[PDB]
Amino acid sequence: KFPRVKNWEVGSITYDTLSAQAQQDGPCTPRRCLGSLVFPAPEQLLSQARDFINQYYSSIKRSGSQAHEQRLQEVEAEVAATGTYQLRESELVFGAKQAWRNAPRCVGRIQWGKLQVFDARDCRSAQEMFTYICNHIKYATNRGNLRSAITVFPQRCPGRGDFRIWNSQLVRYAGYRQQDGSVRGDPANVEITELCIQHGWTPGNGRFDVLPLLLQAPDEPPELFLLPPELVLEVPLEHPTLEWFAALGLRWYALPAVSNMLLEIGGLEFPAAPFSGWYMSTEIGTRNLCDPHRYNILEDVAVCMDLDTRTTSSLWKDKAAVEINVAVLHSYQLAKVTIVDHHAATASFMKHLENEQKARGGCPADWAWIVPPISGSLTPVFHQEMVNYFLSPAFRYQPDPW
Amino acid sequence: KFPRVKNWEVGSITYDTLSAQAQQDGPCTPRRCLGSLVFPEQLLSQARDFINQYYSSIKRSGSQAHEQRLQEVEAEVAATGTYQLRESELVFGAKQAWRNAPRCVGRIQWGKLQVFDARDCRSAQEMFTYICNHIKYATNRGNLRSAITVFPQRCPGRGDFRIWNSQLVRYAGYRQQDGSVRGDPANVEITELCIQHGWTPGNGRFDVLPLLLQAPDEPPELFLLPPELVLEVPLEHPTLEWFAALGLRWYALPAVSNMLLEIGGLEFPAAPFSGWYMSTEIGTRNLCDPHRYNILEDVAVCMDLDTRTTSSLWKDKAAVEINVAVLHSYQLAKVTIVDHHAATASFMKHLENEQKARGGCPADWAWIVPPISGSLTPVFHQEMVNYFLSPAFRYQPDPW
Ligand code: HEM
Ligand code: HEM
Ligand SMILES: Cc1cc(N)nc(COc2cc(CCN3CC(F)C3)cc(F)c2F)c1
Ligand SMILES: Cc1cc(N)nc(COc2cc(CCN3CC(F)C3)cc(F)c2F)c1
Ligand SMILES: C[C@H](O)[C@H](O)[C@H]1CNc2nc(N)[nH]c(=O)c2N1
Ligand SMILES: C[C@H](O)[C@H](O)[C@H]1CNc2nc(N)[nH]c(=O)c2N1
Ligand SMILES: [Ca+2]
Ligand SMILES: [Cl-]
Ligand SMILES: [Cl-]
Ligand SMILES: [Gd]
Ligand SMILES: [Gd]
Ligand SMILES: [Zn+2]
Repeated sequence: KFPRVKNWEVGSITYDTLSAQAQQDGPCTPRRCLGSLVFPAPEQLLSQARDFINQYYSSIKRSGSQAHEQRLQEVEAEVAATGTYQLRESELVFGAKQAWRNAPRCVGRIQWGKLQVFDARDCRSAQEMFTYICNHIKYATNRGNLRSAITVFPQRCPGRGDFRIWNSQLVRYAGYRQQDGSVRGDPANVEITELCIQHGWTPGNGRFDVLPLLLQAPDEPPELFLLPPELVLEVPLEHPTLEWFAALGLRWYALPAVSNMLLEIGGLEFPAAPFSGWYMSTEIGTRNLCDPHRYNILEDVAVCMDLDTRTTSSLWKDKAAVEINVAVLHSYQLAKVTIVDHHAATASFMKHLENEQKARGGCPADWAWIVPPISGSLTPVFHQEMVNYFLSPAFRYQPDPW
Repeated sequence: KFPRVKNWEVGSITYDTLSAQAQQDGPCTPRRCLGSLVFPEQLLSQARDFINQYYSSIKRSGSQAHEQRLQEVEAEVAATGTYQLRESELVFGAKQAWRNAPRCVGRIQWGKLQVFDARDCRSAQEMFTYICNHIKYATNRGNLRSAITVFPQRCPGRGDFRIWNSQLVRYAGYRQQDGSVRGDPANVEITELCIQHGWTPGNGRFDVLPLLLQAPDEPPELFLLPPELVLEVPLEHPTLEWFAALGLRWYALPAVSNMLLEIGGLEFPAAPFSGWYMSTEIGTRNLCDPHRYNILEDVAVCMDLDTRTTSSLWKDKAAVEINVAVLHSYQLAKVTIVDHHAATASFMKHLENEQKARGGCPADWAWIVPPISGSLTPVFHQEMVNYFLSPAFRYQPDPW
């Protein structure tokens, strides 16, 4: 039998048949589980390519057609003579959508079919590259009505270096390593901040300075491009009832755009392929503003709320953190920037799981990452047993280029 | 072979060298991770291994008292088919089985645990007497103390001592003719058993169930608990005066009565254990889970929150005040209670000690991180390795 999974809220029990098709292997063994750890050539090429082509031809219900036979023989031959192959434009669209769908740690996959694929595979420099990214940012932001998107730059090929985006996200706030060891700004970004300065960017001093982009064309040092201020939509944070909250001077950007993962499709690998959607409020509120190693505003909010911060059995931390999440959602709703709260996010996810069971008989999900970072057992995915495993196509972490 | 484990808030790295000695096999493979799932003569070799453990524990291994005990158990099994634990070994295996429990966040307490030897027990009324001493001793007027009572081990050819109740204190769950349930829905199966085995049903949301105790090769027997023995806490809020009127209450003693204990290849199908509650077990899981008392929307109504839009975070605002009411009510009543913040920071200190005592600590992240305010507690940011050491507590098939 396959793994029996159970919902503890309804009582229902499914079986994950899909997990059996897992090709690449993960970090657990029968002797110890490592599911909480953040970071765990022609014939392999041909078998990876073959499986993808079959997936494409399954999707459009043309399995076994003449075109399916022919595209396999086609791909077999280009690999035999070039050692590589090229994806058709429609295969590349299907692949990116499958990579999102396959991402165990994404709670937003109900959207996986509504994804706008920008082909940039004939990009030829860091300048053309920056251009493709401003077009992405412009399209996905859409003056606050967010639309998911991905720009696919050229594939890894033997002989040439990769395109790389050095920033982890397109929009990120500077993190200034202050002289006494602290940080003014986002501490997650002190490394990329240091690298930007060294490469010629003149920094500022705010807690919310937008970083410039370091873009790396093949075999070439990274280049510095500044984003146009009017392309970076930002939301000033205020509270529906706590009027002093606005004086804190808090801002966050509209667009979450992950720029440093690698997209892998039918064995081909795309080092640079920024994708974006919209935020879940708890990523801004709890994670980005309350993590102790992030902006870490939680105690200061609480004191202004006049909460007894001297004993945890008042649950001041939880009262303050709830209020920072109210402010985030209310400020996005105000500025008319798309955003979703962790209750709708996770209940749409439960709608994704049920479809995936019908569609594929399984859905790779990382429980520790799908459960939101506040109010876990309040949401429905808490009581949902989940099976984690690796499908291709896929987004993958990759080394920092430097 | 030595799993690197990181703390992301701090940036500290340690390696778990203890996972190499993992006795049994978990549910996971290189192909698929199943951590999230809730339920995932060679006797001589388990018993040999536990004894080296024990004598190493007390700084006198391979020595004189070691080899005596070895050829002791050997002859015991060769003459019987099982063997008998020394009292001190029983005490030590009791604490180890708690200390090895990967899902327990309270393991900072594993040193202080009162073991009650009841392996000289026969008859359900004898069971019932051992049990009420436990309850009395562990309640201790509200200053809770940790304890386990060990009933006679499994042995070949013979029946078994089973407590049919999942916990020693459990509220009744009456399936209604409208479909739903009055009381604790978790307990619909045990409550029907109590009626089927003689008990006269109450009809309240907090009717304490009787005890169905089973002695080898006889049916189980009803055993009602003296009401002065089951310390309960009426729930009220420090500032919301209506809250008291909701009539909520919970019990003082978390006491688990359905797990099996395993020591040196020996298995004890009855061995109940008890400590004190973490607040989020009461406030968030038992009162707020959709399939338990499910009180969130009622508390929210009373606070005049907006319940037709998820983004007002009414579920969160309600849950917090419910948890605040739990903490206030236990403190007011001088019953031991611990909040998830204090608990989780103590569990860090347990991880950090155990890193020096044994070089690691089996921990199940999904069950260590509390069900409210996850990322606000420091265990959220701690990578964890889950494996199975022995001795241990285990789940076991229901007796019927
Ligand atoms: C449209 C709305 C979307 C929402 C609400 C959403 C939500 C989320 C959240 C909350 C996470 C966990 C993030 C963290 O805490 O680090 C995540 C992870 C992830 N998302 Fe989504 N996402 C969306 C769109 C997308 C798109 C469009 C893609 C790719 C085309 C994508 C791919 C991924 C991947 C690969 C991860 C895993 C990264 C990691 O392990 O940190 N997501 N998503
Ligand atoms: C004294 C303070 C204690 C605290 C604060 C505490 C807290 C907790 C919590 C919150 C859990 C997770 C709830 C769950 O399992 O769903 C748990 C599980 C557990 N604890 Fe503790 N506990 C304490 C004492 C004990 C004692 C005295 C023992 C045994 C002698 C023990 C052994 C276990 C076991 C075996 C489990 C879960 C088994 C499983 O689900 O696989 N704990 N505890
Ligand atoms: C498209 C999209 C929409 C949305 N709402 N959120 C995301 C965040 O995804 C990622 C988020 C992070 C940040 C790392 N994490 C640890 C910290 F706590 C956040 C890395 C990464 F590699 C991701 F992919 C993406
Ligand atoms: C001694 C002690 C103290 C304390 N504070 N909590 C406990 C929890 O005991 C257990 C509780 C449960 C219940 C299952 N889960 C669903 C609900 F969410 C808890 C299972 C289990 F296997 C346990 F072991 C024990
Ligand atoms: C150590 C731990 O696994 C790590 O902090 C994880 C836990 N789960 C998470 N889940 C999400 N969605 N995002 C995260 O950053 C994390 N962090
Ligand atoms: C499906 C999932 O494994 C299940 O809800 C788990 C999650 N974490 C938990 N954590 C604790 N402490 N108790 C639980 O019952 C659970 N349940
Ligand atoms: Ca061609
Ligand atoms: Cl982010
Ligand atoms: Cl409980
Ligand atoms: Gd106000
Ligand atoms: Gd009122
Ligand atoms: Zn695992």
